[PDB]
Amino acid sequence: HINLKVAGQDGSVVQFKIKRHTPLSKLMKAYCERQGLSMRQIRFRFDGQPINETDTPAQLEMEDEDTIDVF
Amino acid sequence: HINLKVAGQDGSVVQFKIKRHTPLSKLMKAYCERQGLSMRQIRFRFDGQPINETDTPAQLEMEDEDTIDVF
Amino acid sequence: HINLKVAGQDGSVVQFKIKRHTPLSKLMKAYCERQGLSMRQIRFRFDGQPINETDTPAQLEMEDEDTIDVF
Amino acid sequence: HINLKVAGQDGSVVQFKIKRHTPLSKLMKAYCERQGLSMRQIRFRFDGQPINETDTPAQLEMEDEDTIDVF
Repeated sequence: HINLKVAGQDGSVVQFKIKRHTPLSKLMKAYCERQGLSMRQIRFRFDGQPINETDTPAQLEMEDEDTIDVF
Repeated sequence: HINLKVAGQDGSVVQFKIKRHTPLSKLMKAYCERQGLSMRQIRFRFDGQPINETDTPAQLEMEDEDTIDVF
Repeated sequence: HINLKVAGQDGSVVQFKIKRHTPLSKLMKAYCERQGLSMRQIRFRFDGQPINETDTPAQLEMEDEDTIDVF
Repeated sequence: HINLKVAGQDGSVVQFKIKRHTPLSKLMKAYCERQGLSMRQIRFRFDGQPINETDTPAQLEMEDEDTIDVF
């Protein structure tokens, strides 16, 4: 796995573990579930790019300890 | 203290601090409390071994930044 | 940003990111929000000192990976 | 004080002065009062984030001549 941080605009940083070729939708759904949030209300970006349902960390060239931003 | 990660099957990683000779039941109860989960519904393992109420990190030979798995 | 840990007496460690000259009240309010807790019920300390509304990490001489204690 | 602009979707830009640790609710109420508008009908955002009653310009990392958006 690689470790990723999910950072909210409030400064919250939540941690996930994901394999490099696993879709990030696994993480996004988990984050929504754990944070009591809805995919209706939030969106995720990496390095300014929206993350789509089938994007994987490897396709987005993410590395251990990288941060995904939530808006 | 040593720092331990508690990893869910959804990829969530939550962090705890615990002293080496303190029972891990301290951590398990805290995790359930913070995650809104019940000891009825989940169980914790380290390196494939179930964690019992009085097991300590030292008895289970845990080290800083080790991961406990939740199922 | 610098990364700060917020540690509860139950051993929970939650992570925040904050800029050095931004008031820590940003973090305290976020922690309360994310943890479902109230500023009525809890207080935050760093190195034994209460944290006030306008105190910044730089004024309190905090560094990356320092811990704020909640009581 | 810092100077802030409040921009409507019609392109109107109205100016306020506020101290960095004063809640922005001071400004929001003033804007509603001066513009003949109601907090029922409008909401304020900064950099895509909703502004809450006790948020201060310092907590939201606002600077002189920044713009708050009204919707």
